[PDB]
Amino acid sequence: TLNGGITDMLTELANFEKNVSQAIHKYNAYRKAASVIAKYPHKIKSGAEAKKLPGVGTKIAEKIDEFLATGKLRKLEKIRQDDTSSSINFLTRVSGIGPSAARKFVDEGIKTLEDLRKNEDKLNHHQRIGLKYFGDFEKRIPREEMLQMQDIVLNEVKKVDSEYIATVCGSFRRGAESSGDMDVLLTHPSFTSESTKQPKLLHQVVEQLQKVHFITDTLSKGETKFMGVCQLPSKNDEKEYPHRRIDIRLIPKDQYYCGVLYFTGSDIFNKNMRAHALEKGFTINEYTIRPLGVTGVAGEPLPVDSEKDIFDYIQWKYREPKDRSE
DNA sequence: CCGACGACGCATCAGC
DNA sequence: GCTGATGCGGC
DNA sequence: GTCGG
Ligand SMILES: [Cl-]
Ligand SMILES: [Cl-]
Ligand SMILES: [Cl-]
Ligand SMILES: [Mg+2]
Ligand SMILES: [Mg+2]
Ligand code: NA
Ligand code: NA
Ligand code: NA
Repeated sequence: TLNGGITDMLTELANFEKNVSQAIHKYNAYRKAASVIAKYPHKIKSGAEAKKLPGVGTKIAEKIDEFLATGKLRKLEKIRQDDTSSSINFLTRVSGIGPSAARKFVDEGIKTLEDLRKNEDKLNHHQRIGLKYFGDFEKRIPREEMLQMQDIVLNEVKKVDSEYIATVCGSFRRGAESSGDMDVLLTHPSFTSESTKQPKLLHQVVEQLQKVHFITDTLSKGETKFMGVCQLPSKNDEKEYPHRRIDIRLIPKDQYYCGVLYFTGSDIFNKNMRAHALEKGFTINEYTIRPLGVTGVAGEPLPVDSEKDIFDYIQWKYREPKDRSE
């Protein structure tokens, strides 16, 4: 955290642009600059030094100079004092409330946590669950609890069908000492890119986890993606664990490596790697890597038998998951 | 200067 | 009911 | 907001 003041300032600017300005490219620009600075191994002494990094331009260089001279950014100081901006930013912290819903609520006079509770009827299902667990979802998950959660999910999946394979991805797979949520990649031999030989493959797993009272709520659920809420069991007389967000993604079994690359992230790492793929003439999603033709149209999927195969196609040296936390 | 900026699943809505 | 656009979320 | 061409 050599440059934690700068990266915090850039992250706050990113959030302002996404949530208030609804300027998604500015949001991504600030996040990229924050990420490149976060891994820079020197204490930054000037904006000129920072501008040498890719994704830091003139405007962020000037802001870094102001921050270094004064410890503050007047632009952020004024945003912080604006009631409407501060309220919009706050409401987007609820899962299911984005920039559009947050501005609409603020325009209707709903701008605090009590305001939301009072106006529960104006919320959709996802937003209602996000409000119910607002406090819990703000908490990080210690890796020791992530290991307990992994044990439950893998064993309950095994009880449904021994041929499922469940892999915990996200920051957990990158080795993080704490996680914001639990990301589970799921495969089953009956679901490939060639055919689906069993229905309800994801449903059966979700239902088993609900039956043992691990999954407590559902935010959204389809044939291949579940987004919901779970909770570790606690012992007699012990305070309950916080409720936690859980995502489960069923991926065709023959596309596991593209899937686990996607679901390991980080999100900024994925954006950087997919952008590099484009520059190299490929496109990467969670299923395939495909070459681009002269017209720019994606061709047929290329053979992939490891995460490293994907790095090799785009001429990147392999990066272990722990070195992908951008 | 200017186009491009990763890719996509699920919920919700408009329009038919 | 469907299709397509949009919001929000995931990494 | 940044950048490659
Ligand atoms: Cl500040
Ligand atoms: Cl694959
Ligand atoms: Cl595909
Ligand atoms: Mg996660
Ligand atoms: Mg995340
Ligand atoms: Na730069
Ligand atoms: Na939100
Ligand atoms: Na997640």
